[PDB]
Amino acid sequence: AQNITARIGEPLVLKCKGAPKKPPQRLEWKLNTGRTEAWKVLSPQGGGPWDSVARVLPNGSLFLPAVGIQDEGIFRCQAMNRNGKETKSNYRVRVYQIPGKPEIVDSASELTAGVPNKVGTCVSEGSYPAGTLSWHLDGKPLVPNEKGVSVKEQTRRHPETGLFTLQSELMVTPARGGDPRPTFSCSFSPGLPRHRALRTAPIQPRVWEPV
Amino acid sequence: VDAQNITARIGEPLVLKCKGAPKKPPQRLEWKLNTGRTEAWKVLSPQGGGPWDSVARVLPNGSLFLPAVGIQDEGIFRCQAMNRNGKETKSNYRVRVYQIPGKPEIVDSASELTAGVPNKVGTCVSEGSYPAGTLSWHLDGKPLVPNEKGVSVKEQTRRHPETGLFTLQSELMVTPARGGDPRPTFSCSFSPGLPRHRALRTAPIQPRVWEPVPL
DNA sequence: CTGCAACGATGCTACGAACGTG
DNA sequence: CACGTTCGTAGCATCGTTGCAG
Repeated sequence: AQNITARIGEPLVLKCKGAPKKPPQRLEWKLNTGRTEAWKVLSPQGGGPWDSVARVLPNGSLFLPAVGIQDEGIFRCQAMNRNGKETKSNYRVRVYQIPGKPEIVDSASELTAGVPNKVGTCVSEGSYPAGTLSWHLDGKPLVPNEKGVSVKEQTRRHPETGLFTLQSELMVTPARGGDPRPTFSCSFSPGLPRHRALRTAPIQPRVWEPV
Repeated sequence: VDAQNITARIGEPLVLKCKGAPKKPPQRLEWKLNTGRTEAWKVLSPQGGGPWDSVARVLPNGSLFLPAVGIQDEGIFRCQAMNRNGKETKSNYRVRVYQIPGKPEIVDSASELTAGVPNKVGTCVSEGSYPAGTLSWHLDGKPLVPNEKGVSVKEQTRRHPETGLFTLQSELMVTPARGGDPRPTFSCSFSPGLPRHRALRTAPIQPRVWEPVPL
């Protein structure tokens, strides 16, 4: 199966392989997507609510005016050149939606060495698939469980759209003697490596001194 | 024109981009196109709703969509969208199309022809070509130019009134120079307007050149 | 059995959109 | 607010493969 990808809201056109470009042709589009109760077979004329979702073109190609999470699925076209010539096209469909730029909330202006502080919560909105969130300090990324470094993360799918919202709250115990003017950022690393990662603006709180 | 050029094969779907438009509805944009089907200027909307919904329908993402092209679809296509706000963007498209005829055929081809005089060598025929395109003769693989040394071509173009397509015929006759190649090779080559594609050649003919009985 | 042709697949380049900077 | 740079996306071209005919 040939792997495929496109942006939600975008049109989609699947080429039927080995099939007459002009009608009438003998061919079958059978697919299973989030819009299907089972394998669904759409005909040359097609019919039903499916004409508003995915339709067969006079040239034998299947088409979707707007693709959505609901459409991730399997698409197979078994077609008849003339008779009995037969070739079968096979596609595997992943989709995606680029979320709004990441934001740190509840970020710290000041913080104190030797113990934990709330650095902030990096928050992404409107992503599919969900993807990952990471943090970095002055150019380099950070890992939990190492030298008092932890994370409280979560993911939530907006009911209407089906997209995702990821929260990541950063917390660290600053070494005493370190960088008093440190810069932190968060980055959204998408599930499908379609685009490069997106990074929040930095935060440069001031490390202060206990007694 | 500010119009960019687009060229498509007949029968295939085309999709035109609306520059700087909302990717999801609701969107404000309206297409304008004067072509074969449009009486003058047809304006199309994201809602569509006319008889054009089975022909030209604006997609949810703003682009213009044609299920399969046809000759009548040749013309200019423009869009006006508003990037909110109030940013506003344009598109100018010239769209032409084409069809490719079957491999040209030869007919009425001389069994053998004789020198020192004109001869009916035959006729090339190409059907289903668009735009019209042309038929060029080649002797041995080298061009044959009319008006020059007994070389003549009786030519026509017949447009199928229904398919709006072209049936082509080119009849070549030649006066061979006495004492020429006794087994010369003719071919015929159809060519279209742009490098929209390559050239199609007819299976050659290798007639026998017989000399005139002495007087 | 061999050659030629057509179709499909991949790679490349150019055009447009976005993002950041001054 | 504008200009300029970069990423992303889309189209054209190239090459290889498979099919078909001689």
